[PDB]
Amino acid sequence: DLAPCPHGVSLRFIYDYNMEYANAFAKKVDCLTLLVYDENGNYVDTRIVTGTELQDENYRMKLDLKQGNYHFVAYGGLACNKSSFLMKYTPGEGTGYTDLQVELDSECLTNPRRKNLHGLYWGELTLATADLYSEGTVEMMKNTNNIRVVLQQMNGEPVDDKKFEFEITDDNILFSYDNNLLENGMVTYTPWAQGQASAGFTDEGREVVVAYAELSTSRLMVRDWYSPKLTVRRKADGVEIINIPLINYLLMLKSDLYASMDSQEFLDRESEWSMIFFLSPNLEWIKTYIKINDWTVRIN
Ligand SMILES: [Mg+2]
Ligand SMILES: [Mg+2]
Repeated sequence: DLAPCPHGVSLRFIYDYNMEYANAFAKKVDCLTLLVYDENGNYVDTRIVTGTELQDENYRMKLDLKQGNYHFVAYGGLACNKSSFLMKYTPGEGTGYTDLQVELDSECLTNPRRKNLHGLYWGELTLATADLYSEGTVEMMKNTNNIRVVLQQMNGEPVDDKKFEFEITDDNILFSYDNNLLENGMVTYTPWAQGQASAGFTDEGREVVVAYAELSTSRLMVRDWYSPKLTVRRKADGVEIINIPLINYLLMLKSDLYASMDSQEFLDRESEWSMIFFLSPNLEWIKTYIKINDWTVRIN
């Protein structure tokens, strides 16, 4: 032979932090950024994977490393050209584990062709190396969300989407190294898709036509420094018919169906949201019952 035994790690990347409690990494993460830090948190290396090998569930990242204990950080949706977020380093400050920040590219808030955000995934792992590579799994979570807002008349008469403006105000486009949100100033999300949809027919054979808006946002978190808002405004008179604390309303679904689940876990595991608001003939919101993810929730 020539050399001593190969040494390092062999990493598996999974995304099972969803409501199905099942790995969807192969079908959801198309680009991977893997960062290597030493035991003290100092930068060592970066590995970027954008190929078809990510669709293989048997995929492992073999890393030849000097004997030691390492901390690995994985990002999904940062590497390919479709990406909505950027790695951010503070000029003058280091490149270590605790110096990394990820921010949304501000052009995604306004460019209609970029409003529907590319999935952002994150996970980390501390793992010591071994002869013939130690095995470790980087368990990842999804940071982006899709919220479909529906306006439906209680009597079944149509709702014209063009009569309304839909917004989500939040302060959630800057992430620290530990994937927590950093206060960076309020942003306004507007719909990437808006129109009308069918909700079936009335007993009089009349089609029920609803208004919808799809909004794509960054991480939904319970925190004491920001209360994200969902706002629905009538264009003609500027009246805000809906103005609610979005996170509180979603957690009314958790309290009903997933009472033992952690609030943050629920906000992270679920990434596909839908909310139906019922309107009176004057197009005012009937503040009694709504639908969250097809489940009827009492507000008061
Ligand atoms: Mg990608
Ligand atoms: Mg989520």
